[PDB]
Amino acid sequence: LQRTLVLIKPDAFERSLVAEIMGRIEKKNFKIVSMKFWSKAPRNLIEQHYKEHSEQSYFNDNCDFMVSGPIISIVYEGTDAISKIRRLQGNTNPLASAPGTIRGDLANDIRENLIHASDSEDSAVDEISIWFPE
Amino acid sequence: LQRTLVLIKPDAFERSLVAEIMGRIEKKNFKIVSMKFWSKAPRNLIEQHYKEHSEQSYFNDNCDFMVSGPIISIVYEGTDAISKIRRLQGNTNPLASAPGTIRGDLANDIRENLIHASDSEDSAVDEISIWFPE
Ligand SMILES: Nc1nc2c(ncn2[C@@H]2O[C@H](COP(=O)(O)OP(=O)(O)O)[C@@H](O)[C@H]2O)c(=O)[nH]1
Ligand SMILES: Nc1nc2c(ncn2[C@@H]2O[C@H](COP(=O)(O)OP(=O)(O)O)[C@@H](O)[C@H]2O)c(=O)[nH]1
Ligand SMILES: [Mg+2]
Ligand SMILES: [Mg+2]
Repeated sequence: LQRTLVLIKPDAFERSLVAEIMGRIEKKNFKIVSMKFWSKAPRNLIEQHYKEHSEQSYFNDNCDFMVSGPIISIVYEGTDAISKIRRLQGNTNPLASAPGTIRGDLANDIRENLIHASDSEDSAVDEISIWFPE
Repeated sequence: LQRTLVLIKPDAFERSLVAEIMGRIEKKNFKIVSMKFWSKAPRNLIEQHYKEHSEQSYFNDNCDFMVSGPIISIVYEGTDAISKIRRLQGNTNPLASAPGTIRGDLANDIRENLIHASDSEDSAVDEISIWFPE
């Protein structure tokens, strides 16, 4: 059993895709362990979440996008949940994300890509503690 | 603009219909304003939520059901949200709920009926204050 951190991004809200995204994960039989709705996440939180990208040219624009609307943070639990949810999510790059994946079916941009999911056990622990410090 | 309180009930988690239900409200263009996941709601909030029914024969069994699994409490905002979401919800009695409604399509029991929605302006204020004391 593993736990992974998922963010539903502001573009899901703008486009009314929140349920569509959550439903894909729900249909694969992952269970919600914690969940938090943010009318607007604090920029500091976003900066921490993306600390590993701080030197990338897109860092600030991505932070702006991530505070541009609401977010839902969710901790999902299930056997190999981290890798499995990453496969459902689909690749970041719109030239690569596979039809059948969340990004492959629904996302058309490298930034506005609807959903974050932890990429490893090490980052899951980190991200979960950022969004759910308790 | 109005705000209404919705509970996603434990039978929705059991039957994996959480997204399906939230999705119907999202497609109607209502906006999440607050949201909290409860792994198990405290008995006292449930009894206060249903205080109107405290002397009814079904009170204890209903309360028991409502703590039998997780729930999500959500505040939705929109023009005439209270009456419109109630219309989406459908009649408590499965002999009466209309196809096209949440309960008409999905519920088959007077108690395990998937969703709560505030029935009036006054009850919405009260229920919001219970679940989001803030
Ligand atoms: N390569 C790239 N990444 C971007 C850009 N703009 C924003 N990002 C964001 O940086 C976030 C974190 O990147 P990464 O860990 O590689 O992607 P993810 O795990 O698939 O979300 C991604 O979700 C992108 O939204 C861009 O212009 N180029
Ligand atoms: N067994 C039983 N349970 C009931 C009955 N009426 C209401 N309940 C339960 O009490 C909850 C609140 O009832 P009510 O406000 O009338 O219905 P609602 O607004 O449609 O949820 C319902 O969701 C049912 O679980 C009934 O006639 N029999
Ligand atoms: Mg990443
Ligand atoms: Mg009622």
